[PDB]
Amino acid sequence: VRRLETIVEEERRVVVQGYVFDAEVSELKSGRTLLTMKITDYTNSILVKMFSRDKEDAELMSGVKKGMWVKVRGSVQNDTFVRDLVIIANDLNEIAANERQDTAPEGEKRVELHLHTPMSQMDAVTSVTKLIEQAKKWGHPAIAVTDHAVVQSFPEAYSAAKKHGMKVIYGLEANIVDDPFHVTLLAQNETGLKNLFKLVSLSHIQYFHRVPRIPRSVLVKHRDGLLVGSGCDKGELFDNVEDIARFYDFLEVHPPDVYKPLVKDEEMIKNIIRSIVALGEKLDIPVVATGNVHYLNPEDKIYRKILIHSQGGANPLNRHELPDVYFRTTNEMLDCFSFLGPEKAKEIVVDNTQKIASLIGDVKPIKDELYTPRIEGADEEIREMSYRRAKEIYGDPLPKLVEERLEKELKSIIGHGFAVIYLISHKLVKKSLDDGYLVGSRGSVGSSFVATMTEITEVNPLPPHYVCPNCKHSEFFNDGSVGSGFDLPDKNCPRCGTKYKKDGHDIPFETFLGFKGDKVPDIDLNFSGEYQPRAHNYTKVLFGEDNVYRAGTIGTVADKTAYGFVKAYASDHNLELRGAEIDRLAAGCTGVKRTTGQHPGGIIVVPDYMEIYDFTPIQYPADDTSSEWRTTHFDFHSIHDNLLKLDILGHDDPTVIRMLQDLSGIDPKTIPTDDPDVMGIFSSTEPLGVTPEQIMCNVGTIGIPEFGTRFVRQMLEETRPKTFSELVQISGLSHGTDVWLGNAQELIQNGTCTLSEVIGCRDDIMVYLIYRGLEPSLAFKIMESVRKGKGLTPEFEAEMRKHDVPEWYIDSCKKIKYMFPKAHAAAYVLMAVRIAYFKVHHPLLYYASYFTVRAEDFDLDAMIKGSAAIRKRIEEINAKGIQATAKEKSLLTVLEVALEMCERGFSFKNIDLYRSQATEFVIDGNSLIPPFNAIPGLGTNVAQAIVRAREEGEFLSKEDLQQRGKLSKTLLEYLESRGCLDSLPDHNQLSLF
DNA sequence: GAGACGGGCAACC
DNA sequence: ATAACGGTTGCCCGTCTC
Ligand SMILES: Nc1nc2c(ncn2[C@H]2C[C@H](O)[C@@H](COP(=O)(O)OP(=O)(O)OP(=O)(O)O)O2)c(=O)[nH]1
Ligand SMILES: [Mn+2]
Ligand SMILES: [Mn+2]
Ligand SMILES: [Mn+2]
Ligand SMILES: [Zn+2]
Repeated sequence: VRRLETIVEEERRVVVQGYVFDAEVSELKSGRTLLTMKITDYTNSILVKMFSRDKEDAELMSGVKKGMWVKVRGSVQNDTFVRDLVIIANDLNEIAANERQDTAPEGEKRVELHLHTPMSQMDAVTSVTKLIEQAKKWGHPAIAVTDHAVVQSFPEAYSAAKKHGMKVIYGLEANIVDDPFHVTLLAQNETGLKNLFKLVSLSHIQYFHRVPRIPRSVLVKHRDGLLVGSGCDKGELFDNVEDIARFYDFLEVHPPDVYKPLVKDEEMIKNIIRSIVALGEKLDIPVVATGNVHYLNPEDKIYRKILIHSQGGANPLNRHELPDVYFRTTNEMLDCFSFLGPEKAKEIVVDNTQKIASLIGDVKPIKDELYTPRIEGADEEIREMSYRRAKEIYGDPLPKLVEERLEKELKSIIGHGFAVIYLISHKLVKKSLDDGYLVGSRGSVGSSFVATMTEITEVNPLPPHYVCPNCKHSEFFNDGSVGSGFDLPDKNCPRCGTKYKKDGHDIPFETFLGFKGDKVPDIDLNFSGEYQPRAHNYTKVLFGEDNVYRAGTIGTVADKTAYGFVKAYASDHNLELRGAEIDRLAAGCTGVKRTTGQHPGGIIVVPDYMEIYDFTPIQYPADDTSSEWRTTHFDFHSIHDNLLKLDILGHDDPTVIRMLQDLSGIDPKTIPTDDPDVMGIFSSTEPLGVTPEQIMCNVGTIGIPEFGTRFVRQMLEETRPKTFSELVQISGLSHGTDVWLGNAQELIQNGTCTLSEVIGCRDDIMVYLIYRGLEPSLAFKIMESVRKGKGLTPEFEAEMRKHDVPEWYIDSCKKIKYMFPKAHAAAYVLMAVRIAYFKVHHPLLYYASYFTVRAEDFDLDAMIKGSAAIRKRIEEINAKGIQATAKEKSLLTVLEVALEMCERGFSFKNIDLYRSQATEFVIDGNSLIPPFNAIPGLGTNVAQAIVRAREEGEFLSKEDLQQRGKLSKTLLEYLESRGCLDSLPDHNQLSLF
């Protein structure tokens, strides 16, 4: 039975063992089945192949799963396609994992009080879940989490705690300075927990030096509910007579192996530990044998070695070798300390360890309920705001329909505590417009007519209808025959004679708040990217400085980074590893925390009767002490259910269409949603006056948000939508894995249902299930499950069958990995059609706005040369297929629209010293003049400088241009070589003040 | 050795 | 071409320059 690291050449016959971390099965022309596994025994890894000799073995083959352990007998061969050695197995048997066992008697078990999770930045490696589970298996009555300077594992620890019925001790290894050493803080109770959240806050904010730290006095102020331990060899006392020590509730000692970095010798460690045993007995302080865990098993050590190594000589823990700091069993812990004799061993490994655990109560680090803000007037204001606005549109008294929608909507929004955020959202939007920036609608608030009446969304969710902007007469349609009011033919009010308005997308309110009202949604707004910061800052003014926080993110190592680390470590160490072994080393590094950052726009709101520390510590993103905002230490996900979020997001749509308006004078609200020439671009190139061959595309949506994509254009080719609601159906199925491909598309092509019967937004699932007779709350629960790609539970299936839901519909729900709410789809389409209006009727305005706002990757020389030059660049990139770099893909996207622009008759001029702007493509006759910042290397800063300079006074020489325009040599040549500078002398033979 | 700039990556909607 | 979810903010780190 051979260890994998000893498999080095081709060989007729080996027996080998390992954890299978990947396994796929496939059929061969012959009818034979092939099993392809990757296994590791943790000394190395290897790919295993097996060829079935009968259908019995073939299906057994399908039973081999990730997580099994397997013994394989077979031959070692060079596989020339996979480019590695590989086992061809003739024999396979599942075996027990037979893992490290904890052999001490029940109730006589150890407790781990000093332990690191992957949240100890780049420093520990085994998830807190695995660790907690291992503890349960071993029978430990408790386990502590004590990450460096942070508590970012608390949320996962709690979950695992509840799942596994394990008692977790919520801790912190902190940096203390005297007014820089390690102490262990264990929280006994909620007072202690809150103090931890406070400490981690102050250490990251008021007291961050090069590292978060806590002055000892600040610790004392916040000590209540904490037990304090002396911790590592980087601890205060280990680093040396007695007063220092009496400061602690328990005294830490690590297995001698842990201290092996060396002090003078190995005998000194053994004595020092004794000097600490002596100290603790003398002072009646419990002495505890803690392990300083950084990973589960002894061999998991390599993953840590790889991470740390990635940080260069800029770490100085690469100086010496790394200690064995895996999770030690109670019996093996006794062994490490046998040298103190059997009574002390048992005292400090178990009795005291258990005793400390027993001084710890049952703490819940994350709350169960939602805390909702209060601001006087809010409930009442939202009520009057919406009844008044509705009445002025729909008349007094209101139509029954409208009236019932308000009554039902308001009692829910108010009762579940959402009126405040509706109102704040209204104010955010209103300030943005006053400030000159329109706002794009988004997300599920559009399901709410109250949201519509409060101008928090442009989406009107009522059934399709006509309303008169004059006399205000209505006509609604519930036949369900009409998809959205936007599809209606223009029509005049059969009363006052005046031209009808059309609206209503028939969206159920419950997509937003559900039925119990026990879901916690947010409100999503698309502010322009230019403006987003300002909307953020306005919430400080509205709620008060200390009642909002930007959601913080935790940046972990994912696949691409892990592979990078592993390869570089291989390279540096002169290892040639098999593919399979690179994979598994990579997989061992993922999940480890690397940085912190900022949620892309969510502001978390603290009710005035609570405080942030009831929920999470706070800090600076990436520890930037100059940052304008403080972030939550926990991410939004961890506290999703406790506090409302305002998704104040950034987006190009609002900026693009704002510029389209500032350039044309046209009010985008007056743009028609059934202009045949505009809607034609969603299925043809006719409206654009160009040939498909001319622009390398069969439909007219190049550059249109969402619809200009290659995947989506193809969908459009085969679905040919003309209608607003048909476009809405496409929006829905063009977003999310397994919605269209291998699902809806197959269903239409099969004949099993029509394009309009396929599941195209999460709302349709709910509405259909209600129709089919299921209980609305359950129909809602099922909708929410599938749109998060959680599939269906056995109960859901049973309820569905019981009510005659066809087997294809059930199966289609199980596939969907993600899905829009209709209100998002309608918002986005509305925006897409407005822009389209410009693409058709004001082409050059459309392109100026495109290249100014959306584009960041250019081939200017190609673009200037024109059609043929662009086409050639495009073909160069097409040739690389899916092996194109993101950057090539970003480029391709913009070139596609450039070529279209040229074909439509327009063109690009060279950079122009006196007409080029800083960041905006300007219109000149039938051309765009590119801005300075389009030049590779020339960022926004210089661009603006060049413009500022020339406004101060013309350039008098290439040299004058160079100095006052702050241009590097390289960029000066860029302009030079293109003839931009020909009209100027190199330098001036005179200069005056 | 400080600061602009862009690529590559991760988180999130 | 194949298969294909689209679009946004933000952080780190290497490169090039003055
Ligand atoms: N294309 C795409 N769009 C997304 C994705 N996730 C979210 N969005 C867009 C569509 C969503 O309606 C909106 C996301 O906002 P949220 O995360 O707040 O979800 P939503 O509002 O749909 O549900 P909620 O009522 O808040 O639970 O932004 C995604 O994975 N792909
Ligand atoms: Mn330490
Ligand atoms: Mn430690
Ligand atoms: Mn939302
Ligand atoms: Zn009328």
